[PDB]
Formats: sequence, structure tokens, C-alpha cells
Amino acid sequence: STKCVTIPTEMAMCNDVGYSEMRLPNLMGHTNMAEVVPKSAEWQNLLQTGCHPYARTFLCSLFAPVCLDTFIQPCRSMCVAVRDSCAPVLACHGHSWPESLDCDRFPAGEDMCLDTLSKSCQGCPLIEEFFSHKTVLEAFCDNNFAVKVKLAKKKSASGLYEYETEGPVEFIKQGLLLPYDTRTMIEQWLLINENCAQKLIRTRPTVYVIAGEIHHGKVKVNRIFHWQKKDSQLTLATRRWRHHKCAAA
Ligand SMILES: [Cl-]
Ligand SMILES: [Cl-]
Ligand SMILES: [Cl-]
Ligand SMILES: [Cl-]
Ligand SMILES: [Cl-]
Ligand SMILES: [Cl-]
Ligand SMILES: [Cl-]
Ligand SMILES: [Cl-]
Ligand SMILES: [Cl-]
Repeated sequence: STKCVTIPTEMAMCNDVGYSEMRLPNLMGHTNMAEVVPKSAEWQNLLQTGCHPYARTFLCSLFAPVCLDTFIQPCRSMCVAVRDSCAPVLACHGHSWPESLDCDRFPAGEDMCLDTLSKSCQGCPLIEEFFSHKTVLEAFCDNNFAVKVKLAKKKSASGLYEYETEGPVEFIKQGLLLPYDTRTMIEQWLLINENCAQKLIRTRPTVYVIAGEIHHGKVKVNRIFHWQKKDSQLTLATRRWRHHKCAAA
């Protein structure tokens, strides 16, 4: 029916939250630790960002409720705070706030609940057209990656529009990742920023030089340079990048 188990060291989410014994089944419905531990480990990437100081203990009140006490849910206030602070980070990871954590399921008003002690990647930069290769090189130095990509619009079976890279991607500045991983992050950014991709399709030709940052599986495009058919400045900047000395080391 129900039992109490020791929080294992392998459960990094709740191995240092003030108590060592949890009750099963937990508030998430998990009936055994072979289910509790991996499902809790799915939150590790979000929790390592520090999106909200109460995210970890809020989650542990659900995944590892206190053994000897009756089940007390966290307050809807704390759910709304943690959700409003951490949901954009999950969106940057490509995820969304789970329906199982819909804050409307948590108590408010008279119902007793555990409360608090007290009371980014979505940017779409402009398409730069008349620019200097010195500005392009400055963007290269200021960003993690810089690539030459051709974008293409495509109609799916359901009638919706998909935006994809077409042909090979010419890498100018690789950054600290392999070109395969960088390109995978660029595709992820294209899917997450559908409005920005749609904006980029409207400028012909659809060839761009994009520069941005990649941090812990999050991709942010900072600069977008349009590659004209008779381009000179992007050509000069890309040919110069190999021998270019940045202003900062
Ligand atoms: Cl969001
Ligand atoms: Cl973020
Ligand atoms: Cl970011
Ligand atoms: Cl624009
Ligand atoms: Cl920049
Ligand atoms: Cl189309
Ligand atoms: Cl870098
Ligand atoms: Cl054209
Ligand atoms: Cl043109």
C-alpha cells in the first residue's frame, strides 16, 4: 500500500534537502524508486540553472514527500512563482511546464499547504544589410559561433509551415563545440523561434550569416547579416576571420 524509503545518493534532486526519508507513493504517483530516481533526474538540467531558489525544494515536496507526515501539497503561490521563473528556461531547452504540475491542481485559500518563508533565448535580431566587414568581424569576436546558412520554407502535410536549413552550412567561427552539435543547436533555434524564421524567409535571398551563443544546451542568435548575391563585405570578413586578431584575447 504505502511505505517509507531512504532518499538514495543517486537521487541528486533531493539528496540534500534537509531530510533523508521519503514516502511512497509520492505526490507524483510514482510507486517505486526505479521510477522516482530517473524521473527526478529529468529535472537536473533545469535545477542547475538556478531559475528559482525554491524550484528544488518545491519539486522535492512532490517527488520525495516527508515520510512521517501526512501528505501536504506545496502552495499554488509557490507553484506559480517557480513556474513563472523556470518555464522560460524549459522553453529555451525546448520543453514546457508539465500538465502534471499544472498549478491549478495545488491548494489555495483555506486548504493547508507548504508555502515559502517570505512573501532570453527568444530574441530575434534585425536583419543587417548595409554593414562593414569590421562590424561583421566584431560580431564574430563577440559571439560563440558564426555560420553561413541558407534557409528554406516548406509546407507540411497538415498545411503548416516548417523552416529548415538547406544544403551545407559553412562554419566561420566554430566556438567550443563541434560543427555537428552547433548545427543541431541552430536547427533547435529555428524550431523554437518560428516567428524569427518566418521573418528571415521574407528577405531574399534567404542566405544569412548568423552569429550567436550556445550555453548549456541553449542557443541564442545575436547577429544576423544578409548575404547579398553580389556580396563583398561578408566575403571579406569570412576570408579575414582566419587571420583576424580580436580586440579581446
Ligand atoms: Cl514560458
Ligand atoms: Cl533562459
Ligand atoms: Cl541563453
Ligand atoms: Cl528587420
Ligand atoms: Cl553581438
Ligand atoms: Cl511553401
Ligand atoms: Cl568562443
Ligand atoms: Cl534574390
Ligand atoms: Cl541581393
